[PDB]
Formats: sequence, C-alpha cells, structure tokens
Amino acid sequence: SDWISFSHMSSDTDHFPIKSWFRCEQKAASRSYATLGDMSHPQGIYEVRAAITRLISLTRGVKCRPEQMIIGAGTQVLMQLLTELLPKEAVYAMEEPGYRRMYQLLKNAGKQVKTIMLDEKGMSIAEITRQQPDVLVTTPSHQFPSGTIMPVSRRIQLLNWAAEEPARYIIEDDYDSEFTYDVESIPALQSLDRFQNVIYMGTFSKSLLPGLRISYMVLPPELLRAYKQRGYDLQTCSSLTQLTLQEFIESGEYQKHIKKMKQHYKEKRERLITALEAEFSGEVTVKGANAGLHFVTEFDTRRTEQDILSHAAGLQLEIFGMSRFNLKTGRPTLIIGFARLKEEDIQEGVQRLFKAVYGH
Amino acid sequence: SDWISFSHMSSDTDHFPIKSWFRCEQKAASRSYATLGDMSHPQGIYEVRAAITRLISLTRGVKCRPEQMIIGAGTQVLMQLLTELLPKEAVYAMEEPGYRRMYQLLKNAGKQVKTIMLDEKGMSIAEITRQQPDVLVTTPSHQFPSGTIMPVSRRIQLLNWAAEEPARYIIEDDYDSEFTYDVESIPALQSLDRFQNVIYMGTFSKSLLPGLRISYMVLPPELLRAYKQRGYDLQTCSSLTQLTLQEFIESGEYQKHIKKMKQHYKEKRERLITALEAEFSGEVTVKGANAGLHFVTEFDTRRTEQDILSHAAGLQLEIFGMSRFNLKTGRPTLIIGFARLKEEDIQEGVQRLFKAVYGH
Ligand SMILES: Cc1ncc(COP(=O)(O)O)c(CNCCCC(=O)O)c1O
Ligand SMILES: Cc1ncc(COP(=O)(O)O)c(CNCCCC(=O)O)c1O
Repeated sequence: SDWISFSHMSSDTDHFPIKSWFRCEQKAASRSYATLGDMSHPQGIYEVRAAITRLISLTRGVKCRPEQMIIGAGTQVLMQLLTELLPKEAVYAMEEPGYRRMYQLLKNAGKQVKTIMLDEKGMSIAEITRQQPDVLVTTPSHQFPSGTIMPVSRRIQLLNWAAEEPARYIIEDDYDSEFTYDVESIPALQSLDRFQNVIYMGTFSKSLLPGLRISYMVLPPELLRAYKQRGYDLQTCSSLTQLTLQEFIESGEYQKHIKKMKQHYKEKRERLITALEAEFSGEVTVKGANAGLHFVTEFDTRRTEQDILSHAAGLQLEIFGMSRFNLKTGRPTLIIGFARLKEEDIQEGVQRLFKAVYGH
Repeated sequence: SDWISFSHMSSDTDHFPIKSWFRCEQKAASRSYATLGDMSHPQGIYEVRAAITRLISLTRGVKCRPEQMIIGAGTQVLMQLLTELLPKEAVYAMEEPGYRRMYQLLKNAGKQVKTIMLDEKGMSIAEITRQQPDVLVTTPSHQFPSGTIMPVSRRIQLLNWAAEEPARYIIEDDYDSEFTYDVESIPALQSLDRFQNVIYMGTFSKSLLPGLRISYMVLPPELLRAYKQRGYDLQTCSSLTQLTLQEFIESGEYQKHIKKMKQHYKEKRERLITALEAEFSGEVTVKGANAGLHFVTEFDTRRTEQDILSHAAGLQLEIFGMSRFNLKTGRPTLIIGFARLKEEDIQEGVQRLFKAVYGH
C-alpha cells in the first residue's frame, strides 16, 4: 500500500492548515451557535455568500450581489439545479475533450449536447458558430483536461456570440483557477460580460479539500427570478462548513493559505517536470502546465494507453489517461496531477511511470 | 428579537453535545486525515455506511447491507436521485396533508402525483387501492404533519399491496422516528417487508442538527443495480461530517445523546401540553403527540388561521399553520413544534399564542 498519486482529483493535505480550519470552526460555531438548530437559508447563509462574493470579486474580478449566489454542495448538484432554470429544450455544448461526468449528467437529463473541439486558444468559436448551440459550458482558467488557458481574445469572441442573439448562455466553470504560474491571471468571462449572459461557477475543492463539499454559482438576474419562483429548494452545503469557510476567509487564513500553496505547487510542479524530462531523457511532451494542478504528457511508445494504465496500477501508481475525457494511434497521453503528490515521491513516482510506459 | 419558537423544523441546541461532536471530529480527522485529500466514495464512506446500518438495524429493525445505502446531503437530493432510478412514468402517491416541498419536487420533475387521505391508522389503504398508484410515499413513525402513528396492521396492508403486483414501490420516509413517548416503538415497514419493495429513508436532522446535512436511503437490490449503471454520481455529504458521525456513533456518544434527549423532549412536551390546557382553560384539542417533535392543536375561535399566524409574528412567535401542508370553516389548526422551544419559554410562548388566537 505504498501508493504514489498522480491524480488530478485530489488536494494537498500535507500543507493544509487543518488546525486553523478547526480553530475557525470553533470560533464560528460559538458565534452563531443558536442558528445551528435551524436549516440554512436555501441559497446558503447570507454572510457566507457575501464573503465568497468579496473574495471572487478581488481574485477573479467577478461582479455580483450575494443575492445572486447559490451554495453549493458540489458543482453537480448546482448544475442539476441550473438545467432546471434554463429552457428545458436548450441545446448544450461542451468542450471536447471535457468533463465526462457533467456530459453524462446532461445526457441523462434528456438534453441534447454538442461537443466542441479546441484550438490553440481553447474552445473553438468557429465550431460554436457552426453548430449553433444555446448553452456553452467552458473551463477558461485551465481547460479540463487539456490545460489550455483561454486568452482574453477568445473570451471576448465567446461573449460577443452570446450577446448577439437572446437565449444564449455561457456557463463559466472556473475549476482550478486559483493557481496561475508564470503568466498573469486573467479576468473571468463573467467580469468582462456586459450583457449578463454568464453563469459563473466555482468550487473550493482544489484550494481547500474536495471532501469539504462547498461549491457556488452566480446567477444572472433573470435566472435568479426563475430560481425564486420554485420556492421549495433546500440548502445542501453543511451549515458548519459554511460558517467555518466564512471565518477562514475573513480572518485572513484563506489568503495566507493560498499564498503558501501558490509557492508550494509552483516549486513542486517545476521539480516534477525536471524529474520527468530527466527520467525520460527528454522523450516526453508536456502540455497545459502554465496553471492548475495537473498537466498533460504524451509519450513516444508502442504501448497503448490501456496497457500503460494497467501496468501503473500494478506499480501502485494512481494515474489516469486522456481517453477518460473523451465525450465521443501511436502517442498515448496521460494526465499528470500533482496536488496530492508528496514532494518526496517525485523520483520514485517518475521511475514507476517510466516502467509503466516502457516495461523496464 | 425576543423570539419564541414553536417551529417543527428545528432541533434543540441547548442540550446538543457540541463539545463531544467536536472532539469526535478531531479524533476522526487525525485517524483518517490522508483520505480527506480525495473525494468520498459516491455512496458515502463505507465505514460510515456500515455504522449507520448497524444503528438502524438495532433501533428500527431495518435489514440491509451497507452496499445498499446511499448518503445523503438531504432527503431531497436523495429523493431526486430516487426518482431517476424508479420508472420514469411511475405514478407517485403522497399523504394528504403531507410534505409540500417533496410534492413540489415530484411535480416539478413532471411526475403524476396522487394524494391519499388519512384515517385513524394513517395513510388509507382503501384510497390507495382505489387510486392504484405505483409508488407510495409514507411517514409511518409520526405522520407529517398529523402525527398519526401507523399501526402494524396498516403497515402489513401496505406491504401486502406492494407485493401482490410487480413495479409497486413503497418509499418509507422515517422522519422523526427517534422519539416515541408512551407507546412502544414499532418496527419499520422495511423490516417487515418480505419482498424487497421498500426504499427506507432516514435523516439525522432531528436527532442531531438540521444544518449538519446528513441523510441516507437504503435501496432494494434491483434499484441498487440501476444506481450502479449510472456511474457518474458524486457524494454530496461532507467527508468530515461523515467521519465525525461514524465516531459519534461508534464511541457511544450518539446513544448517550439519544437517551438524554428522549427524557428531555418527553418532559418538555408534557410541560408544554399542561401549559396549553391551563392557559386555554382546556378549550384546545391536541392531536399527534405520542411521538416525534411536534403535535397538532385545534382551536375554538372565529379567527382564521391566516390572521392568527399574522398576529403571532407581531408577537415574535415562530409558528406555522396546517394549511402549509395542504397539497391540494371554524376550527383553525396549527402545528406546535417543541424541539427548539426553550423550557423557560413555555409559559411566555403559550401566553403569546393565546393572544394570537383570541386577541387578548
Ligand atoms: C470540470 C470540473 N468542474 C468542477 C469540478 C469540481 O466539482 P465539485 O464542486 O468539487 O463537486 C470538477 C471536479 N473534478 C473531479 C472529477 C474529475 C474526473 O476525472 O472525474 C471538474 O472536473
Ligand atoms: C417529511 C420529511 N421527511 C424528511 C425530512 C428531512 O429532510 P432532510 O434530510 O433534513 O433534508 C423532513 C424535513 N423537514 C423540514 C421541512 C418541513 C417543512 O414544513 O417544510 C420532512 O419534513
């Protein structure tokens, strides 16, 4: 059980300030103890929404009122809710390759879903123009899984597309947006939007811990009114978790945490890439490593993706292949996550990966 | 802001062992710390499901394997999931009066929903037989909101009905089942079921705190296989909350807690009823007070339910009327919850209620 993790679905625990999180929980609990006997406001505790609002206004430039926000026990429960606010007959469009779980959720809900190939600037506007969908689902900070950072130019083009005819919506999934390495960070589509066509979605799974189960989305005014007319919804995110998060943010512990992890992840990513190129004698192609907590590696080998993956598991290496992200040759590509990866495991993990790819 | 609560949607905080809960969280966290960097198993952490299983086998006689269980960030997210496992065209049947939120969820999902009146033994089997639905939704321990305890005889009758033709399902919502006052507790429908037609649903909102957001449901083998074929679902209940709950149960703190609250709620309910009958000079009818954390009171007054409710709010009394639970004269009826009600507020609250009903 000496497993090494190259997983893209994990967070670091070694440097997570668990004692501070617990201290924040105790403080938040004793301050709002009486409210724990009742359910949360359906959109989430107001003070907590206000704290997330100020945060994402500062870091992503997002423009909204806390009343527009809905928390949030996972992006999927929010997405589920979102599809019930949007027109029932809406045609969705997802990036290809992309998030298969969300693709499956949409298809399972009976929705028509188009897939849009990527170019060097991310989600192809030419393909969007051609296929004429209603609702875009896009990951601009770090394309999931390819890692492409959508430049401002393509962001404008998508925004121009949504604004020119009505009933066009853009779901901006800002997953993995906290960490941009040696490029400046870029404002959210939502921030650049002048016509309120963007639904901004965010999560704390990467910046904190995925098991905390706190996510959020920001609704355009008209979709917010559609939400309010339901009236039966209940909040799914834990009240204690909500209150703790607010204290964590407002006390400066979150900013302290992000500052530390930003440096840590950057140094670890650099060490890992140096180790990969040294072990593979530079016979590897690394893509999508300018932001986020994973990148893509292509190998020059006759071994199939499946057999490499099969051998990796026998080597107790947790790793996934690019075919996981197909919605619909001789260079297998894998996703290399490094969030959970222990610094002390870099060389051992990279050596195991070499044996998985080549057989020795 | 001197509010008194007769709410049925609350839990006691004054006697909740918050320090023990926190001690259990710290212990659970340090024991399973490494797992917090990954997402939970989609059905919930296995050890946590096993702990809930043993608990509900002991207290409700429920018969299942942990593999059948799904957690659980609220009954509504589980119900949502359940309707996607059941036949899409299934005709549901709910108790009338009943849980309007769930009625709205089902209707919003495009489902046909019948309503079934109650008799002295609860959900009428004669009405069920007449209307011929597919899926029953029932609250046997303490009918929501009427408080009627479904006797074993009616439970058998419902079970016989589901077993006699295929594609008949019973959703057993065992909300408010922890506390039965001066009657013996009764085994769940699920426990008496010989044909695997029951979906058992439970929550910790009443026995712990509603803001913890942990609920669960137990699926019949065939519905479990239907669940497993989706494959894209993610867990919605917090991992820390899950792990804490397991430690809370397995350390004996839960049993200790339930023992204490059982006595506390029983004594408080008795004091409240004595206060009500004294203040209203016995001109009140109390119904559904043999279990659960609320009962029903009918008043002899010309004031409408709405005007009584309107005056109550001006008196800073949190209270709801029976019409809240209509899915589709001269004796207004209110629901009196007492979970959150402070012992020291009984007389002041009962005096405010008298002024709301009568005007002085
Ligand atoms: C594309 C994308 N968007 C959001 C999330 C975060 O979801 P939660 O808010 O934490 O529930 C993620 C989730 N990623 C883990 C699953 C990746 C996989 O390969 O299945 C995401 O990918
Ligand atoms: C009938 C019924 N079943 C289950 C629940 C518990 O739901 P959670 O697991 O806590 O999400 C409840 C919920 N009750 C509070 C709402 C009552 C109302 O008047 O709206 C319930 O009623």
